Amino acid sequence: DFMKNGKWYSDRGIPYRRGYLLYGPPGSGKTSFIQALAGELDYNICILNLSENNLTDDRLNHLMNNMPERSILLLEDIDAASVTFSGLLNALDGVTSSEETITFMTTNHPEKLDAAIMRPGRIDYKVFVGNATPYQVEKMFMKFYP
Amino acid sequence: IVDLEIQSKDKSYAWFLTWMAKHPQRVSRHLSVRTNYIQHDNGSVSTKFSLVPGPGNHWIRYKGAFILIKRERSAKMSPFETVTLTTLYRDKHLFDDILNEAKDIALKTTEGKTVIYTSFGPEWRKFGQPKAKRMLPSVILDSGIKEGILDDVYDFMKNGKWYSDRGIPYRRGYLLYGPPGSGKTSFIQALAGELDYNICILNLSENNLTDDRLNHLMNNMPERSILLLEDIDAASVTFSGLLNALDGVTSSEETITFMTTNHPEKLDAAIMRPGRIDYKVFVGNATPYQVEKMFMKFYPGETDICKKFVNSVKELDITVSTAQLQGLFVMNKDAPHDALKMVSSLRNAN
Amino acid sequence: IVDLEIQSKDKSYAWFLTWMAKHPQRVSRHLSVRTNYIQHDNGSVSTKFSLVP
Ligand SMILES: Nc1ncnc2c1ncn2[C@@H]1O[C@H](COP(=O)(O)OP(=O)(O)OP(O)(O)=S)[C@@H](O)[C@H]1O
Ligand SMILES: Nc1ncnc2c1ncn2[C@@H]1O[C@H](COP(=O)(O)OP(=O)(O)OP(O)(O)=S)[C@@H](O)[C@H]1O
Repeated sequence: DFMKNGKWYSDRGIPYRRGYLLYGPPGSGKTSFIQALAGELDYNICILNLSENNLTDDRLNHLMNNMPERSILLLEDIDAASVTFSGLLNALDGVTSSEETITFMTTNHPEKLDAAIMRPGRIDYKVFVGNATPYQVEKMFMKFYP
Repeated sequence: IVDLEIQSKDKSYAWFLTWMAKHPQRVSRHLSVRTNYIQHDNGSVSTKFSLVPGPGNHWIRYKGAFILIKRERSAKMSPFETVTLTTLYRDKHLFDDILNEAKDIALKTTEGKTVIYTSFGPEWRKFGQPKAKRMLPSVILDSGIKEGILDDVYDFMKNGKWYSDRGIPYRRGYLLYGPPGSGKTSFIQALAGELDYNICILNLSENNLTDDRLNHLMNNMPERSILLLEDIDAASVTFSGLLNALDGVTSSEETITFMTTNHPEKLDAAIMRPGRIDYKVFVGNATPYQVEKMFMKFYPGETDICKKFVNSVKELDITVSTAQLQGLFVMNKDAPHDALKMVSSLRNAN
Repeated sequence: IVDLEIQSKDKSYAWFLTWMAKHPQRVSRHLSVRTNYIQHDNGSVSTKFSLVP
């Protein structure tokens, strides 16, 4: 729906940018699902590590603005947080924020994240990739033992 | 018998390069390649290229004048490093003409857009391609806030000499404090687009920033621009240096600055002085007026459905933000009934 | 038969540059460009330039 409705965002003056969050326990299939969705859309993942010390706010903004086309931004363990909190917030949703980009975030400790980062404008969709459930167990068994 | 000119690292430099590139009488003896992806809307996407001229000697027959051009880099280059352009001919009465045509090409691109400038050392530069204007009616705020701010800004811009005659610095500062996702920065964008000004975003938490660099940046801003300080409560810059820069001897003139916070309580009294922050506005959470007008914006014509939606929102008794409403309407795109059904989703936050 | 002088990074340096710039007998064989915005008060605003030597 987001990818198809391109002009609809512009006609109503919204930034054509969306962000997804997949929070859950470890080994729940989060990053695997990121890989699979990127493959399904034929997009290229642009992994980014914010805990990188040499990273700076200007470098961050340039990187998120000069991404290769047909790509998905990935921020594994966004709860880890030279980058600044305000700089990150403005980069995700702000004047310097880019356009026509999809970003995916993952955590095991969503409680650490504040309210501003979890704003709908920055994290539009949030999903709980929880532990295994009987449906998941059954379907995994069929996958491995058809 | 011949005359020449040099320029490097200047506003006209890129304008000049674009003007040379488009020109059909180019006799470029050295070429380059610029690869780019072409998007055929949602129909398809493919990759293409453009043979930008390379460094070396190039001839142009500009309306009866055989002009030679020379592009060369410094010893090295992608950190900033000087690149210069030269142009050779006897008569200069076509020189300014070429420069004006390059200006026109530059103006064409920045027609319905708002340029954004960023701080890189003691001077600014454009950040990325320009973005389309965020028209003010798209920005839904509480009653009278937008009108009051616009009236204040127009009064300030128009009354230029009045400040000087009475010995006041012709500089004004606005503050928009409120919860996240309340439309602050969106309103900044919209006002900048309405005035046709260019935002010069500045991050003070930047460690490499210094007081002298700060003063130079706020004094060498491009004209017809608005300074923006997102999250001024974040605070190598010094408190006294910032205070003097905003309102002090070294402070510039004929500038408009906008500040935003979610924690105005952190700010001290001196920074909130009227001379530095003349106007302060509370961009609070959504109110029934804002909810209604947002619904009309996203679902025009749906009046009764709006009435039921606002009644349900009131009955929910939640401190819903404007961005939450935008997200809900985006989920239920062109589906007012679905938005009414999912109205209960706003209550949850985690 | 001829005499000379040097100066660099001095109070008179910029003063000297301005004096050379205004002078009408300049035979400047090398030129530059200085772009600046001209404000016609509140009536209008436009961008112009000056070919500094
Ligand atoms: N839902 C799932 N579907 C398929 N394979 C899964 C799933 N969950 C776990 N796995 C397998 O177990 C591995 C661990 O899960 P991952 O998705 O790699 O990590 P994750 O904990 O889900 O998220 P992060 O970002 O790695 S903490 C995967 O690489 C798969 O081999
Ligand atoms: N009053 C509003 N009018 C229009 N759109 C709004 C409004 N409030 C929120 N939005 C939407 O939700 C997003 C979040 O609001 P923003 O204005 O970007 O952030 P803000 O929290 O208001 O201020 P900062 O500086 O980002 S903390 C906007 O980009 C719009 O898409």
